[PDB]
Amino acid sequence: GSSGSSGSGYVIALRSYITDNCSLLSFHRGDLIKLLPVATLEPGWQFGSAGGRSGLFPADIVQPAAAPDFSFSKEQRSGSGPSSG
Repeated sequence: GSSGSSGSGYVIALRSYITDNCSLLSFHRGDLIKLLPVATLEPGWQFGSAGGRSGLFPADIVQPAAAPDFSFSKEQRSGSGPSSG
């Protein structure tokens, strides 16, 4: 039963994670890591791309960030104006 009609997933690197392997991912502080579609992952490990290379980076050095894309949507209504505190 799917509920989340829309789907998003963009995280930014908080610190530089230099790696000397292929399996892992190498990126610097700020390099946004696009969350790629994966079947199953581990409790703490993440899977995505940071431009051209793909690897597994820790979810303890990255933070979530709004998506660079914007999907049109109804114009929410502004605060009517509550009288009673």
